[PDB]
Amino acid sequence: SKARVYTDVNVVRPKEYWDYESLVVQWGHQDDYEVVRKVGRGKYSEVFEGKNVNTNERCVIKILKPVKKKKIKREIKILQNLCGGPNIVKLYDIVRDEHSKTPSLVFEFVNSVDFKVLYPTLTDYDIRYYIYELLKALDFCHSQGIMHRDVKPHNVMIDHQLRKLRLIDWGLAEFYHPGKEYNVRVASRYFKGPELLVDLQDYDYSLDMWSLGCMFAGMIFRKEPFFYGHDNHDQLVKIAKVLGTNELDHYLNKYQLDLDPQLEALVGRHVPKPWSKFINADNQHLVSPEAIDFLDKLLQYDHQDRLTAREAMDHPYFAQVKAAESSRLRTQLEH
Ligand code: NA
Ligand code: NA
Repeated sequence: SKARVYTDVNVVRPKEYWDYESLVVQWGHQDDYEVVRKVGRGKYSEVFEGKNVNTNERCVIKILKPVKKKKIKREIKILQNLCGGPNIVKLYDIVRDEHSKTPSLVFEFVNSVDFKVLYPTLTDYDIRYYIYELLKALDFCHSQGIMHRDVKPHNVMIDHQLRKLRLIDWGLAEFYHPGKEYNVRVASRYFKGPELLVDLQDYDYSLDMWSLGCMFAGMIFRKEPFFYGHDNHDQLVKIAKVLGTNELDHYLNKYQLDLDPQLEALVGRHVPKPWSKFINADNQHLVSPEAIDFLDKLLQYDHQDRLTAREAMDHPYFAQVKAAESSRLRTQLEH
């Protein structure tokens, strides 16, 4: 399998762009920063609000847990390559402790909450707006040869007053090289695409579009997580109970994959459950025929069949939000 969009970005670009294992990290000065307040704990890092001790400027300090140097260099290189792109978090500095050599990443202060915190106070219009903003981040990173590989509500930070979205936590992101077999142990279970669950290792940017579809289904149907499996096998079972097993058979045959016998027995046989069966009185204000059609075009087993980020932005569901962006950009271009 190879990506059908942005296929050769890292073939055309030289090794200095994507060869993160060779990066010579330009460390800043740890003494410039001080932790102020803990913000969150995660599997690979702890996040704090911090300050520059020289200027009192606020920042976010992400203290990385012990991991291989290659993974740290990867995140740094990706953040450096994407810095300044639309709706991508901005890396400001990289420092490490004098004695332990533990690295920290220093980011702009984001002044935001994650997408889930916002769910209860968002309307249909706000969902269309913020999903479009997330699509802009994904189209940009994909266009720069990078897959995020961990799209989920906690990695989408929103400053709701400024109507500003940022895609954060690039620690699982990778460069896309056509032909490369990647580790399938990425993303978070409920957002893993079927490629990760059937051991299709030569996946691409389209993984992020599955993850986005899972987020979108959870939002519009008020069912979080939408696919709630109890392990990686059961995650495929939950998907198959909705998409059905006929299309799973087609996918496996197309990519010359054989389900593990245990997984085959767990998945069994299932007819599809139409999207309309998830509508109820409590979520109907967020659902429309356009929303269902958009979702259906994201949640396809075959990664090549899914909408790309740019194709998603052109879907009728976003027609008004796209038009508003186009008009704004026009006036700024005339200015
Ligand atoms: Na994760
Ligand atoms: Na297909």
